[PDB]
Formats: sequence, C-alpha cells, structure tokens
Amino acid sequence: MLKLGVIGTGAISHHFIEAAHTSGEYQLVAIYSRKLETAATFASRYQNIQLFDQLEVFFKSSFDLVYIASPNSLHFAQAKAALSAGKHVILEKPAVSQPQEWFDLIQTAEKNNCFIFEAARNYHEKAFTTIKNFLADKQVLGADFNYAKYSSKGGALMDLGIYPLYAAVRLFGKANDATYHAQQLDNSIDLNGDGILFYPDYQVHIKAGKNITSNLPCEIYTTDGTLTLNTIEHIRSAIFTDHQGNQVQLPIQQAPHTMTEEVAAFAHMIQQPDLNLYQTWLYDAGSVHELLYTMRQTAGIRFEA
Amino acid sequence: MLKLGVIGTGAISHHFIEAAHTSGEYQLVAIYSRKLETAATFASRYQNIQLFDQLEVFFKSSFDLVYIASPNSLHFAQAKAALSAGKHVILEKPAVSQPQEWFDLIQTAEKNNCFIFEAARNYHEKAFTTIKNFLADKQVLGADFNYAKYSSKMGGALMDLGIYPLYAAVRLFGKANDATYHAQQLDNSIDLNGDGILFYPDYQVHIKAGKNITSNLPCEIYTTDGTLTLNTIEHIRSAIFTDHQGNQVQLPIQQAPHTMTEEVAAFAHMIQQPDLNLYQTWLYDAGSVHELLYTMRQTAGIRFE
Repeated sequence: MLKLGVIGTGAISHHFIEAAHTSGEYQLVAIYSRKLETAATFASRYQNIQLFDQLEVFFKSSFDLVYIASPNSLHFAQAKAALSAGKHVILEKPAVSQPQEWFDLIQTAEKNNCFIFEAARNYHEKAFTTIKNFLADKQVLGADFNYAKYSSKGGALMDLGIYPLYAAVRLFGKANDATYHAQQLDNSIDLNGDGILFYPDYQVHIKAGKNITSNLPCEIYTTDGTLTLNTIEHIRSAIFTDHQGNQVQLPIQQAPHTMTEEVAAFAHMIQQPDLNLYQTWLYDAGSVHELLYTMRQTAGIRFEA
Repeated sequence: MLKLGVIGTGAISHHFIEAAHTSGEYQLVAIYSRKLETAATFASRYQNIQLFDQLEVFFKSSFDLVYIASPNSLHFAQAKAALSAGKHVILEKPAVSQPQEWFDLIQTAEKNNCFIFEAARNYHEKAFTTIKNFLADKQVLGADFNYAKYSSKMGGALMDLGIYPLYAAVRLFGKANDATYHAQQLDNSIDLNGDGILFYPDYQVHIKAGKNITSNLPCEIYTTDGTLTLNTIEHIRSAIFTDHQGNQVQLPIQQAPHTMTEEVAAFAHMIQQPDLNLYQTWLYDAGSVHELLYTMRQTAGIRFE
C-alpha cells in the first residue's frame, strides 16, 4: 500500500488526504513546509507523520508518491525535484504555469521511470465515460460549459476555468484554436471571463468566475437535441432531451467525495499500469495547458515573469 | 382607433395583428404584397381590407401607421417611403441591416412628422422596468443572456434571435463600449449560432444566439451581492434574486397574455399621447442595438448579399 508525502498545507491537501485514506490505497507518511511549525499544525490530526523543513531531506525519505498542492509557481521546480528523486508525483490545481513545463516534467518523469498525474478530479469521473459513450452516436453541434463561484471573498481561468476546459477536452479532445476575454484586476489577473473553443464543426463557450456565482447547467447540443449536465465537475445529473421533448436520464452516480474517482485512478495506475491510458492522461493534460496558455494570451493575463 | 397598413404576409403579421386587435387601439385597414394573390390569401379572416400590389398607391392611401414585416433587406426602403409619405412605421424583426439606415430613417422621420419604431417586443415588457428598478442600487458584475431555439427544417441567428438578448442588455445597462461575436457559419456566411460578449466599462455580458440548437439556460445578472435569475429575456416569466448567503427574493413579474401586448400598448399610447424624451430613448436604444449587430457581424464575417 501506497506511502504518501504531502506538500501544501492549505485545506485542499486535507481534502486530498481524507479521500486517499478512504480508498484504503494510501497512507500519509510525510509533510513538508518551509516552516516546521506550519507542518506540525497541519499534521496534528494524523499520526506517524514525519515533518520536514528542507526539500531535499524530504525527497531522500522513503515514500512512493508525493502530492503537491503548493502555490502554482512552485509546482514545476518541486515536481522536477520529486521525479529526480524517484517519487511519483501528483500535481494539484493547474499542474503548471505554462505548456513547456508539463513537457519537461514528462521527460523528467520518463527518464526517472515514475508517473506524473494532474489531479484533474472531474476528468476521472465515471460520468464522463458515460456521457462520452452517449455522444459517440450523436452529432455534436455546440456546447456551453461554466464554473463560476464566488470565492472567499491564480485567476478565474487557471483556478476554475480549467474544469470546463478539462471537460471539453475529455469529451471532444483538443480544440483547434481558442479565445478568452476577462475582467481583470490591475495586476492583469482575471476575476471572471468568457472563452470559446473552436472545433471544426462547432464551438464550445467556457465561462469562468470567482467574483460571481453562476448556477447555469452545462449543455451539449446534438443534431437531435440537448444533453443537460447539472455541472461539469462532481457531476450529478445527465438528462438528454430531443427536439420533441422525449427525455433520457443517463446512469450518473456521483461519488461520495469530489476526489474519490481520481484517487482510485492514480492508485490503480501505479499498481496495475495501463501505459496507453497513461499517454492519454499526459496527452490531455498537455492540451488543457496549451489552451490555458493561449487563452491567457488573448486575454492579456501575464504572471510575474 | 389607429388605422393600420401591413407590408408582410408571414404568420408574424398575423400574430402582430391579433395583438393589435386584442388591444382595441388598432384597426387594420390595408395590405401590401408584390403579388395581389399573396395579399388576399392573407385577408380572409378579417373583413373589409384593401389590397395593393403598388407600393406608392399603398402609401398614398388613408391610414396612420404601417406595420412592416417584409424580409429584412426591404425594411429600409419600405420604411423610408412610408415616412416620406407621412405614415408612422413599426419595423419588425431587425429594423435595418446597418446603423446608418436607422439614423437616416430617424432623419426622414423628424422631417415628415412621424414616429418610426422597431418592434422590439421584449424591450417594452413591464418586467424590464421591474428589473432595472431592482438593480438600480446594486452593482452589476456581468450577465449571460441567451436565445437559442431549434427552428424549422428543411437572416442568421444573431439577427433573428440574438437581437433579443442584445435588446435585453441595451435596456438594462445601455450602449456598450465594444462587442465581438463568433459564429458557426453556412457557406453564404449566415450564422446557425454564435457566442459574443458585450464589453461594458466595469463588466461584460455573454450573448448566446442559435437556430439549429436549443438552449434552456436561464439568464443571469451578477451583482456584488448575488445573482439575479431570469427564466428568459423575452416574454419573461420570473426573475429571482439570490444572495451569497442563499437568501432568495422574488421580483413581481407578470408575463403578458400575448408576447406583443406590451409593445402594441406602448406604440398606440405613444402616438395618441406623445412623450418625446421617451421616444428619443426608443430611437437611441435601437441605434445602440444595431450598432452592436453591425459590429458583431463584422467580427464574425457575416456578410449580406
């Protein structure tokens, strides 16, 4: 059973650990933080846990797999070290700051014979395969995908818009081109925006937001009607309705936790590895980052650097 | 009563007339077509109506206002003659195909002592007033307006339906600073559907329009304190405001019997009881709406013959 290091002492790491313990395929063994006393309070609720305040000491320790949920700009350097040290890596949020970074990581992963996963929770939902199947014999004409919730209270594209993007990519694959126009702070970071993914026969609208809340359903239009998903993350209900008002519920069963499904996937992959499927995860994560990068560019969203 | 002439032989001219009759402020008295055969196969339900194949012998006739619902491309030339002949005009669908034609119709209007109106049915709903009043002390952060219905099979989505959400936005909110639209296009360049964004100083509105796809998404307005949800922006049935705490508020919306009840009462009442600052707010807004239509087509490459 899988021995886990954690970086990132934010709430989300707790949600990851919670989920990883519940699947019975993980044991948390180690936490790192620049200050030991932060790691200590993070660890108080768990037991048999090594605390670390030096990254190299941390990586020389023996656990198989490190979960990284630090601030985005640290992800690349830390993954790189993690894989160079023989740990599989799982990267939260937006795995990386830009496309090439994903690909250096992949090389680094390959060379060192380990896995690198993006913790894209919605991408591993059973629901997608179900939806994906259902649309194999339709002709898709369009789609509208949103994820916009008022936070407390980076940028909306990178933190939330990535969910719609992963869903579009999950169904659909890479779009040919994309655009994004955002409301921006002075620093150029986006509070909310509307994007479009251009596909040869259709386009998909993406809405992202953090200073606003949308409760809009997500829709896929087909020549014979509209598939309606209550959301595109932790998906709960897919009902298709034809131009005549006949309806089909799809068999959707939401996991008990938003990370149940990706957490089983990462574990099943290390233990019973299907490598073609691994290629597809790398592949898709690559497309998502490509589009994030394109869209930030059309929107004028630069980070420090 | 107001004597009424009707270029246009489609069922929209029927629906228009039912409303103007239910109102008890109109008497329909004259019907123009190229083909007389088309102009009496239209009359048989309501008695005592004359027929003109001659455009000038039509206008040289006795009636106060004409309701023009020809195909779009004729609207400008027919309204202009209507006006030069001293008749008040209600242009249907989209009023014009370019902004300059509107500004010219106004100049022609003022010169002949006549009103010209676009028949923007949603723009005259009592709903919008209720909404604007409720928004007047909030601060708006965006909106997502849509009108996509699967039509008849077997011009463009923006012009035939997108004009409604454009009108909803102009009515709350006013003239935008800029706009963009992108469409799935037929080869003649006419749009089956599209998404655009209206750019305001402090915020953006997403506009979805389509005729080969069906959307059932509600319409949202975002404020700093929550989300206002309208079932649609046309023949609106319910606006509900919900704050970030989950607390809910119902605006008292009263859907009219007929979808064109409100505009018809507006146009009758405006003529028999003139209110010129109001009129100039009608003129002004049509001009904003068409400036956007025009901007939007050009970004999308929707060129007419």
